[PDB]
Amino acid sequence: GITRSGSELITTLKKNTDTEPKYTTAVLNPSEPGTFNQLIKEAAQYEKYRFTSLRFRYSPMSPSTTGGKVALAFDRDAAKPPPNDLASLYNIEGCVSSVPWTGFILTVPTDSTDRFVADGISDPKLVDFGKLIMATYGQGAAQLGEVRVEYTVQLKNRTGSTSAQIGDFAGVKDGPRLVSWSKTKGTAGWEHDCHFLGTGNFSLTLFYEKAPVSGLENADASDFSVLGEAAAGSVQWAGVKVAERGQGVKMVTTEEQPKGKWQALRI
Amino acid sequence: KVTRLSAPVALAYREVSTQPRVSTARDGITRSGSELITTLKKNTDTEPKYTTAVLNPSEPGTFNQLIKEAAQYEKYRFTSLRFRYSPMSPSTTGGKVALAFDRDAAKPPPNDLASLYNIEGCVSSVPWTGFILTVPTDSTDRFVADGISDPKLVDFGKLIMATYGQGAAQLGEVRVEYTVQLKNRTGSTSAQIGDFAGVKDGPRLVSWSKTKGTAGWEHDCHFLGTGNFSLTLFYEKAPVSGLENADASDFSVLGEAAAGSVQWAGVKVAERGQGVKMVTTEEQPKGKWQALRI
Amino acid sequence: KVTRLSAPVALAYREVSTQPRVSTARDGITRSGSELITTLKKNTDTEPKYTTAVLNPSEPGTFNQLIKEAAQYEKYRFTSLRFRYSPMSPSTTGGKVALAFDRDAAKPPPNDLASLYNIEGCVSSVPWTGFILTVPTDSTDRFVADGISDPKLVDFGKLIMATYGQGAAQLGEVRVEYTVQLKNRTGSTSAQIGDFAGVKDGPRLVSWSKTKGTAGWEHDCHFLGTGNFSLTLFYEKAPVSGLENADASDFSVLGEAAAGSVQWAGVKVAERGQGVKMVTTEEQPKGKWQALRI
Repeated sequence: GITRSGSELITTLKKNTDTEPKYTTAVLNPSEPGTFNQLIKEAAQYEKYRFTSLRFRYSPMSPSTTGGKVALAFDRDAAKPPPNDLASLYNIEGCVSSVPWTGFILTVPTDSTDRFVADGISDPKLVDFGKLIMATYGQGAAQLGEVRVEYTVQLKNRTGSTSAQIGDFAGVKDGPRLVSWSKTKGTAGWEHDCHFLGTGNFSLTLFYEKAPVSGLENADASDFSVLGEAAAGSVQWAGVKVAERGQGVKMVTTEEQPKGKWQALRI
Repeated sequence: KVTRLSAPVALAYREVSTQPRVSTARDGITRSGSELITTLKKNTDTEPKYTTAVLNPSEPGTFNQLIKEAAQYEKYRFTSLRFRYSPMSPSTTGGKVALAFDRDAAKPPPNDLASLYNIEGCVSSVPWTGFILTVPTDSTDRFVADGISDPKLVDFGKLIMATYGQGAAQLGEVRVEYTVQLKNRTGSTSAQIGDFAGVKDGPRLVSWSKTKGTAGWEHDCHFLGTGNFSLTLFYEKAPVSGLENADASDFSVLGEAAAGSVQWAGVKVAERGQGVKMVTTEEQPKGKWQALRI
Repeated sequence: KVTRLSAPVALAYREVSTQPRVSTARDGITRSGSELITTLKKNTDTEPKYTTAVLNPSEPGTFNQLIKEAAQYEKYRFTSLRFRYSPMSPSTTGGKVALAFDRDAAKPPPNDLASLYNIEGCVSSVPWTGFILTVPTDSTDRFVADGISDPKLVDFGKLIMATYGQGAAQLGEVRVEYTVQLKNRTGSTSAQIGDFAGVKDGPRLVSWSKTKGTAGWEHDCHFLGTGNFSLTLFYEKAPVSGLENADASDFSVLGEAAAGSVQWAGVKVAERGQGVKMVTTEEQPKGKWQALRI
């Protein structure tokens, strides 16, 4: 084995001037960028880990003239519906929400079993502890604060590999059959779907034939870079910068599914 | 007290996650609190406004984690139980957050304060601070509700909480510090199944409600027990209505009407015997139902 | 042994009425036997004939008084358990009363003796005497059936009993001397409610059976757990049939057919996964049901 130590800043939160919290539950595993954009680059050479240190601080950068709460407590079982309701939240360890005008920390009893990261899929339970959570309920106005993850990991067994990703459609069917980060659904009335399952800035590159409707548009997205035609048989490219998990981008070509091909590298 | 005081802009607390503790045979088991009973919500108005919540080993609207170990017993205790206004909202907000229990856990809250401010409990404070509440608990082997009954011989009394203010916020939260005694070994429950057979009915497997009808068919769908429930049930000629309610707590119907369908609701009662009803003709035969407590 | 022996005309015993005993938290409770598992009935024939009865904390056909305190736990023990042939029938009658358990509590009894007389247990004797039976019990935290499963990973194995004779009588009776360990605090059960919604179904509240169908509508009504149960359920277009059964134990149907009715049955299974079925058309939508273990 090798090791590490934290320094990440896992997404924020945003007002809530409402009477029911509202959660951003973020998942924890050596490779889940939506929780590690700087360490998901050294787990492409190993498989298994540790944790020995990891805590989340509500940095505190917003005056007191604002208030409410900012729940923040982890639940091993990093996967299952957040509740819907507080008490529900306020009953699951973690413990610790405080107001937004102060500086709090959060800590987690970490174990000691040689768990494996996801070069997929699996089951969200045998591969990673559990997701994190964060709610905040208030009404007085502000852009609360930010947090990270204080940690120290153990990456046993020397491996090495990974990426995102080339995924072609075959007139009858498709083809994602070589590491993901996006799911490509379509919404009928052809207008389509071009998605994510992972989080970070990417380098798209791809797909083609009948350069129709459009292409490479985007919606719940981060920066876009398209240097293509349209193509009616062309080539294309873009750089995303996402937001929280699952942000989407899309084309526009007819009616019913066959096309060409693509490849999505993470970067 | 004297001189110096710091009413901070902000004050706040940090509560955790109560993990539970328990005893031999002697003729009983036990417990300890950790629940968080609903909140409150502003009140930027000049008259309080109450959420009165009922107390009994099985009334989820006051225990979502202990109403799962009273399906094997019947009778209890209390030895410890207090409610804290956790305090998670700055001082730039204010008013009051009344909070005092009344044995007689069932009867109209008043309408007015003084009325409230005259019934022990005592203790409201402002929303920017952390307060606690405590209750003189007795010592009689009382029974939980595998129904219905009477809201008085089966459970101490409901709790209350008001808050009157106008400066803006989502005040705080509370729970129930407790330690119970669950004698007599029993075991059973859920949401009770009771079918009507065209000639007659059928409640013949543990209660909490009595189903009377008032002629001019408009009907009756009742309780003998007290707490939050999970209804689930009954059907055939989906008539008139169904699942309406009157002296009731929250209702949840996710059915048709049905003229042959299926249905569901969650109650949150008030004091003993609150009622809900259908509407289907004239003279009694129907279908079936099952009422689990929860 | 030697010389003298008195095979009395009559011998008989006098058993009472076992009142029960129990332990802290540590992570478990306990028990002790006193049940009387079905008898046997003549056999004035030359090939035994078996009543094989299955063993698991919840399989009433082997526990009618303890299948009421496993609706709050899941896992067990055994530390003590033996079956006695009480002896209440004169010697003017005779034959044998085989009686020996086989861990692998599920598999066809044979057909033949030697077959039986080759599987431990050991111990049959004549009907005019008082015998006992005992079992080497293990030590693995096994789970009871809130269903179905597999009859092997959830319970040791069924018991057996044969008797072959011809001289006339109503032999005797037996029970199960035991002491159990019920770890992990759970709590729930009954007979599981699982509805089909025209588009889909609904098993979404604790199992013991999987409901598959075999095309050519003739259908499927199954198990994942093992013991005697209390069915109760489902309905609308009372077609084909209903509640038939095949790899099953005793059936009790007190329904119509129904074309919109109501129904009920008591199973007594065999080893894991035995099946029962209806008969209604072609392609899946129906009504609803609930399967309590008992």
